[PDB]
Amino acid sequence: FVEMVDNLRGKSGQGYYVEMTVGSPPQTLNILVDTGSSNFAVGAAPHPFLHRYYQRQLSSTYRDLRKGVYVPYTQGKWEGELGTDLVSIPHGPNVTVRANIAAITESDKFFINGSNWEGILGLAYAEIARPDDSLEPFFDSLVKQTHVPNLFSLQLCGAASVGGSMIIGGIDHSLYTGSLWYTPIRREWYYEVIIVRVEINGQDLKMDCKEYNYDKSIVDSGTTNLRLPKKVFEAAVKSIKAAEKFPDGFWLGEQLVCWQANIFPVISLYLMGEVTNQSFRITILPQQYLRPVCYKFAISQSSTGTVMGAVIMEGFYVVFDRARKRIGFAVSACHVHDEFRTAAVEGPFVTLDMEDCGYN
Ligand SMILES: CN1C(=O)C[C@@](C)(CCc2ccccc2)N=C1N
Repeated sequence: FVEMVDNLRGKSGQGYYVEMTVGSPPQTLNILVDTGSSNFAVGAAPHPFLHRYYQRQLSSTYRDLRKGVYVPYTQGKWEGELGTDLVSIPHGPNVTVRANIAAITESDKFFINGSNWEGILGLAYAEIARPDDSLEPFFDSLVKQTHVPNLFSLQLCGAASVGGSMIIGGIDHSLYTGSLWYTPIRREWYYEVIIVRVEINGQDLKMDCKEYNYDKSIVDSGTTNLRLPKKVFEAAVKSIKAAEKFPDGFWLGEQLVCWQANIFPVISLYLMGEVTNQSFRITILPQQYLRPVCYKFAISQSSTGTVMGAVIMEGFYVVFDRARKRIGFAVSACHVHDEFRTAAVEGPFVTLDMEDCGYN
């Protein structure tokens, strides 16, 4: 799939985007790749931060759905008008599908000033689509209208500019080393998974595993940080500082920390495996959670559950195997390492009562 290799670009902190075309004749747009939502939504009016925007009036294949959507978040919000149109991915499979598109007509704290993308491709499931689950997500339309196999994979490489690969409909073995290990998608809404154990520096947190997934744990290409429930976060900071100059605000991501150009440990998440009582672990390095910015501590707290963002994903090739309701992780070919260590994916381990780790 050398076709699709290196089809992702971006800037540090501003997400990964893929080029797409919309409409007839095709309009080129850069589109944020987001496994944490399910709407395909594109700027459709000259907001001054945008390099480009969807112009429905130019498209002979546009169809108005005559319904608007209001989409607020914790930070920003956007509003738009729903329609369908023909959509392609030039450095993707060789097909053209009719898909839902939200023409964004008004937004606040959503688009990034200085960024080079103009829309968002929500790759998760219909259940969290707005305004509701009848609004078929793009990838569902893609698979339903073509012979493209029902899976995609992401290699996020993070270098100011970043690159990566989104292999649509398959897997490229050049993008990873060692073996793929799979964890069950617990429910098709977000890409939800279950953390059964957490280690730092090899020693374990010894918390009720339910604390790792309150009230969910997801895989999200649209988040930068590893985001942990507060309880989990504090223990992780304790263990990590243990492995100095520790201003409290820094851990709270309230301030920045500057060193000059090992006292930080590896971090292992054990994920629910495919077989009863079997799990595996993925291990990241400080090079994943210390983000060159004066590095920012890229582990943060949340109230939405655990989120495995780019801090987790830049260490791994991640396979979103929707056909088999599962997500695979393998050591990424592009991840940043030493001559001493690497990120790791290892198994099998024996972990009992894994179902109990899921909040409900
Ligand atoms: C974490 N997350 C959101 O808060 C909602 C969205 C839709 C925001 C995507 C976004 C927007 C601007 C910059 C980065 C990511 N997707 C997410 N995955």
